[PDB]
Amino acid sequence: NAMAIHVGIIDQDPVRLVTPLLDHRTVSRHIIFIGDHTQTVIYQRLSDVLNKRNISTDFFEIPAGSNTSAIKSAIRELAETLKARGEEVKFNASCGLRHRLLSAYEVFRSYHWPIFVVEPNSDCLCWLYPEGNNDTQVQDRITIADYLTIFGARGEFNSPQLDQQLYQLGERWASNALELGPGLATLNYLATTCRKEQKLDVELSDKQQGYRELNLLLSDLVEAKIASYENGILTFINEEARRFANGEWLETLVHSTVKQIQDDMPTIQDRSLNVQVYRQLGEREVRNELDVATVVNNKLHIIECKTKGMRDGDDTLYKLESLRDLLGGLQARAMLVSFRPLRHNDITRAEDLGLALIGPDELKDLKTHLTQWFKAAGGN
Ligand SMILES: [Mg+2]
Repeated sequence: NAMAIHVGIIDQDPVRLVTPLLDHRTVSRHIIFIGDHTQTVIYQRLSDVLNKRNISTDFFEIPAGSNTSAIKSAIRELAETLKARGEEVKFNASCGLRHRLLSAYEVFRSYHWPIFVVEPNSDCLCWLYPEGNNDTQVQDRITIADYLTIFGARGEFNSPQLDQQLYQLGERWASNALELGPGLATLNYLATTCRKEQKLDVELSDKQQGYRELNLLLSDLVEAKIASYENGILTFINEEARRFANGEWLETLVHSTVKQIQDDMPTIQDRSLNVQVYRQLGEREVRNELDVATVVNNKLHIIECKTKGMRDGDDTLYKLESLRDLLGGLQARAMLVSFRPLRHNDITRAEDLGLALIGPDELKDLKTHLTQWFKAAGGN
């Protein structure tokens, strides 16, 4: 209980030093992170997440050079103080540069303290010493919010009859996506006119009033009781209905589908819609939005939804991959869900970058393709 502690080596992706302490089966409620002076900030972030849970933390600084007899010396001093107290040390060897990792391993192994690693792909906690201990699957407890904090960012986060109408409307549009293509573009332009004018009504031109697919859409809005359409005037009942017709329908559907899959897939441990993400650089800031964000098997999964086509020096896929890396580190995964067809360029490019895709053809199987993507996270 009180004497049980973890020791871990900070690196640039230290999530696997936190997830063992969040697992309800772990006795230890204290960890000492070993790092160099420039990793104080990573320490502070790690501590924000763990301290929230009343898990306590300390930072023990090794010298920053590559001299390993000096590292082993610093760590043996630490070990000897821990040994003198009767601390029941467990060494989490999941993280850290290999020179520091193996120096700490030598020291801790000589004290006969248990040593384990979370294999990042399987998420299994594996006992390196003593091999007799039983490996377990790390529980899935960390949130998106915690994930962002760890990686130096901060997120800002967010009926029943309305929700179901918005859900079923999305299903219809997703499953007839190619049929509805052009019409949803015109609806997007109409919703955008309302947005720019700050109103919920818009008069259609006579040409717009004769468009076949648009009219299919207008009458869906009407049946769903989220707009009225009378004498060429389209009125949304509210801003959320206007945003929905503007194109937020697809991310709403994806969020709603993830929530359905999660009822039977406990590895999906967190989910959110339109997370605002902030990162400070001195006085400056970079702001991003995550259309649907999840954590699954302790790995951050981001889904970008597009309802318009990709340009043409397009940045969508380079940017998505870049967010993935920077917000969830090496195990993070990302998907683009696209209402419009994807050019082969962008397909080949998504493959090159390791980004998953769901296009219009597969939108009628959204729930299955999403399940498959989430199963591939492991953890079951
Ligand atoms: Mg290394």
